[PDB]
Amino acid sequence: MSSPASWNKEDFPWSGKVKDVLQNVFKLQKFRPLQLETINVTMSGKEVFLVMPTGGGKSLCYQLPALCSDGFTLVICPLISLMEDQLMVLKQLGISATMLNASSPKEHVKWVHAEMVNKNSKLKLIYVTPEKIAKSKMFMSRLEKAYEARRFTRIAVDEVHCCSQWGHDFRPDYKALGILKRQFPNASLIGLTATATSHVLKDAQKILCVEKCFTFTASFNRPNLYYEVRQKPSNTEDFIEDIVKLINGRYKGQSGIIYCFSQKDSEQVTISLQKLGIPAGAYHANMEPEDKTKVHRRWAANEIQVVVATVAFGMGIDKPDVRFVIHHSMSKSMENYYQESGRAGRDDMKADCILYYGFGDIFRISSMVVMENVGQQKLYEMVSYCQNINKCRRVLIAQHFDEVWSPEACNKMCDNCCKEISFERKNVTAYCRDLIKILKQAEDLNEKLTPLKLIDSWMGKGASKLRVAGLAPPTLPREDLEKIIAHFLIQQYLKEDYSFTAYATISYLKVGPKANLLNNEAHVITMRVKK
Amino acid sequence: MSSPASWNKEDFPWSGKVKDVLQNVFKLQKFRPLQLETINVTMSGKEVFLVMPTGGGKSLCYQLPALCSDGFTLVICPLISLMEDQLMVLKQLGISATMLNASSPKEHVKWVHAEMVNKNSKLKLIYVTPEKIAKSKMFMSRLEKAYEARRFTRIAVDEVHCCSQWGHDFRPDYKALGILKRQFPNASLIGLTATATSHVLKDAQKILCVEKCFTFTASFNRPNLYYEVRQKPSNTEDFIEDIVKLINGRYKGQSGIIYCFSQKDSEQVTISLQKLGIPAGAYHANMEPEDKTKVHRRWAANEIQVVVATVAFGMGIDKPDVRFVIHHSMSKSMENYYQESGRAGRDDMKADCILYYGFGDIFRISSMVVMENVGQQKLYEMVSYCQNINKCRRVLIAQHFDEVWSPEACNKMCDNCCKEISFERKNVTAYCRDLIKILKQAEDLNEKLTPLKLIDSWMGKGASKLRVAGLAPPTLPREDLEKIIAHFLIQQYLKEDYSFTAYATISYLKVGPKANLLNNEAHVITMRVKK
DNA sequence: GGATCTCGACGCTCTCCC
DNA sequence: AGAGCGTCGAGATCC
Ligand SMILES: Nc1ncnc2c1ncn2[C@@H]1O[C@H](COP(=O)(O)OP(=O)(O)O)[C@@H](O)[C@H]1O
Ligand SMILES: Nc1ncnc2c1ncn2[C@@H]1O[C@H](COP(=O)(O)OP(=O)(O)O)[C@@H](O)[C@H]1O
Ligand SMILES: [K+]
Ligand SMILES: [K+]
Ligand SMILES: [K+]
Ligand SMILES: [K+]
Ligand SMILES: [K+]
Ligand SMILES: [K+]
Ligand SMILES: [K+]
Ligand SMILES: [Mg+2]
Ligand SMILES: [Mg+2]
Ligand SMILES: [Zn+2]
Ligand SMILES: [Zn+2]
Repeated sequence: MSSPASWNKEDFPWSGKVKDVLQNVFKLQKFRPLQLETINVTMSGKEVFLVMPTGGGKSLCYQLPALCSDGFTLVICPLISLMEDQLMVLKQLGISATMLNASSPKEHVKWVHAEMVNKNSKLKLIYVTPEKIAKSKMFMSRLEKAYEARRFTRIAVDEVHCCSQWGHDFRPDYKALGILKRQFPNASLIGLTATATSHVLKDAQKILCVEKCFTFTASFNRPNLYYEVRQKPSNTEDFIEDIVKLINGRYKGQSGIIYCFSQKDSEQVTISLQKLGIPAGAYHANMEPEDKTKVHRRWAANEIQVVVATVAFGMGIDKPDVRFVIHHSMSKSMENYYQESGRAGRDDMKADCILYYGFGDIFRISSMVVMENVGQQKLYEMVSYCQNINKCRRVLIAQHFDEVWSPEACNKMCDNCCKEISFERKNVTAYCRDLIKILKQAEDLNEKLTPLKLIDSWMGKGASKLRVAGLAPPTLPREDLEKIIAHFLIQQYLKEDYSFTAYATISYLKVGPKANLLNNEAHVITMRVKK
Repeated sequence: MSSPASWNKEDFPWSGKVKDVLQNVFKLQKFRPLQLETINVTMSGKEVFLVMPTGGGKSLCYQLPALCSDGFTLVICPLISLMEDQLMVLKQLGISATMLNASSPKEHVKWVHAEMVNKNSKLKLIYVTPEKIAKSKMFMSRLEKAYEARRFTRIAVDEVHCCSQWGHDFRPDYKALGILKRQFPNASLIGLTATATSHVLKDAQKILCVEKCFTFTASFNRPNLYYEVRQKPSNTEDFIEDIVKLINGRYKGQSGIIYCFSQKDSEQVTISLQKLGIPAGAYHANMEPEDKTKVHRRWAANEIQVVVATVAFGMGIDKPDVRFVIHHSMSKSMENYYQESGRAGRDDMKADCILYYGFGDIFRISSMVVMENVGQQKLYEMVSYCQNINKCRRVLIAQHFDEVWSPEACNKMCDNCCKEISFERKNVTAYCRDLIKILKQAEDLNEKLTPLKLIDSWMGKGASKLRVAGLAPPTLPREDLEKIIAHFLIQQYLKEDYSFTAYATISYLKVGPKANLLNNEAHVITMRVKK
């Protein structure tokens, strides 16, 4: 909500030191957007909140000032693997930093305690969990004693959106960080986040007891990324063959990421690509630091070409020259797909974001997110993105980023913008009636229909007992019928029915709520068909 | 082959009449190469043999002299279809000509007989079968009467290669044709042919008793023709879709020819092209004269865009502005492909020769040509042409016309010459060992394998009984495997085994004779692939 | 008559998250 | 336990 352009100077007393720590210590060349302004706000002793996408370079905005200020910097991070992620790079660069989780032994805990009060303990960044602030009586004590000794000067809050309710990813410990700025007022506070709306940001400002605060948000639009949606072949081996052909065609030798829904799927793709001559490796977030360094250094040294990652996992893979991100299966939500695909083309040059749309993936993910009360809705948003053939994909993604998406032209940088066929709207009402006929007949016979059984009964296949008498199967291929059934699902003419078995959660199809709209013979249902 | 440059007039006693008949009677502008010289040797009262490709314009070389001399010219034609074709061309032009076969009615025979001795008879060309000469005494008597009356002066023997028992199909009746030059020595004889085969050319000089005569042959190389080979999709509808796409992309509005292997194939192809918006028309040599005129007037007036014909013996389509000849299936032989594709670009301008190579076409045609003792070898030459991706197609075709093909540079007039692909010899011996393992096991389980069954067992598909225990299916697509199997068949590492059923001939695959060449470890089977 | 493609019925496999 | 997949037998179509 603030204008960072006024802070994009280098004439501050600290700008020389900042530039060198960036070039000779951090081994970087020039600042990414909003980094210099955020750093300049922090070095001036003011609080600042930075909203910036994952993989953008948010961490530097507090790591570099910690090396330009005196003493140490406290970093509130909620999860331990994420900490170790930062710590690896931190003292791989030669920056003495440390960690405090619940499970650290007494040796290290007392060493850290003595180092906070030490005068040239070379330590510059202490990462701690919010429980260490909320539920540790005297961690606060020597925090205050280091403050009085001018050693405690900066606070960095990761995932600041976790402070506010009417928000998601709420960690309750985040209430108690309001003590920090209350007890440490001269210490400058910086909060960083990638998923935050201003309505939540202001609540977090109130919660942290930071009223006057700058708010910089980055342009989430990445014009160098090309968004594309491709059909997912039902055969897994044909799918891997198509992936290998695409990689060898467009991205021969270029580094890339392949996102899979499951860990089994990612291991699966790693070995399959390896057998077909594409050097690949797997990466896991709940990983040992060392094998993280292993997969990372094999990727950087181009020893392997493609990194196979899991959806809610990646969280630390960071390569500037990622030329393509292939989604082996669609993501749980549109925001998740944005943050996942966006890790590509961090060098601001052209990169491709390919997504493979599979009919069965819809119901796998739907069956997986049943416990999330909004999982199905966000998944249907993703499915509607995959089904859309006319709108520019950048606009579709922008629909979920109203506050952080600059209204910029796509410049023919997505498959729909380049697709030079205009479309026409087919009346699909007959197909909906036929599907409802099938579903009601299966309901009468006490039979539950999986999407596959519904499709087969529609095509005159599957169990003869489940077929409606005299229903002529449509003249369209399986894929088109799948898109039609998906469309009916989104418009809620059909609805999902989850059944919980001892082994897994199965998703059947049932007549939807809006189906009664068909009682109107004048009711028309329209779809947009390729030419 | 004689030197025709000395016969390149314009100063002969008949050159005025020749030019007048060419421009005012035949409505032509300029002589095609070797037309002038041949007509001149004929008008000087000498015998001549003309070798010119199908569609070159050979008929004029005997039609024009008959219109400059007095009386009529006898034309020996083996088949009735070519007779009706020439009768069309002559009757439209207002040139009175007639034909007399065994199946001609009584009064028509009487009419021709009375017309021969008639002095004021407007008849200029009498087409007859060699049986009319061999097995008709009354016809020979009328020929004698006309010869002595100075009305019969010229003899034209079409498809003269039929005299020889070495050329393409030999007619026994043609053996008797040697009586003509024996009974009418002052009558000038011209023999026409498209298959040069100079052994055959010395023959039927022997048979016709014309051994001392001029023999002109044309340059078979057509530099304006671009030779290309494309892949035939296994699905027939994708096949027709590709044909429509090619025509609408490259050849909007241009006249074209589509050669099909089977009659029903050509019919189907017309109907499917019409359904897709390409005005098409079918043509068969054994057609009524009226509908042949129908199809030709629809083609000339651009009322139909493409003409689909089956590869029979007797395709007189003969249109000057044929911009593309697409072979829906490969041809039985290389010479056949040349003669068929050569109908393109008769105006000496650029024209395309598209060839659709299908794996199953090999075995249709091999099953069809089992009685021709050399049919399989020539079909394999065709297959070797289709498989070749490096050598210039012009050189490959010219290898079969060594005496009549001038060694001229292609100048990027074929698909392989224009592509700038570097090539690499891949070792494929392991694939041959695997295939031989499969076929040998199928012999062990005492079963015969069709090409489809062998390729399926190679890919781990089809009947489990026919699968090799430990054979891993190759990582290449099915079509690449079709390419490998075709290469092994051509090189005789595999062989065909025909089985005769009550309604068709099946083609199975068995271990080939050269397979034993693998006893040596140093034996390598290389295949040239893109790099 | 045999290959080739469908249908259908029976046995078998597997059970998708971070 | 249920859904889905692979495999084989029986029927239909074609030459
Ligand atoms: N100014 C910059 N120039 C070049 N690379 C940068 C810059 N800032 C950050 N990076 C790189 O981006 C990668 C990911 O940044 P990170 O700090 O993880 O951002 P976030 O915390 O938003 O995920 C890091 O490996 C870092 O080396
Ligand atoms: N000199 C020429 N100029 C223009 N067209 C010609 C010439 N000679 C022949 N043609 C045309 O070529 C077509 C086919 O020739 P044709 O006599 O059938 O040769 P062939 O007997 O070798 O098939 C004829 O329709 C004719 O009109
Ligand atoms: K300022
Ligand atoms: K692209
Ligand atoms: K061309
Ligand atoms: K040549
Ligand atoms: K095949
Ligand atoms: K066959
Ligand atoms: K079926
Ligand atoms: Mg981040
Ligand atoms: Mg001819
Ligand atoms: Zn766009
Ligand atoms: Zn060439």
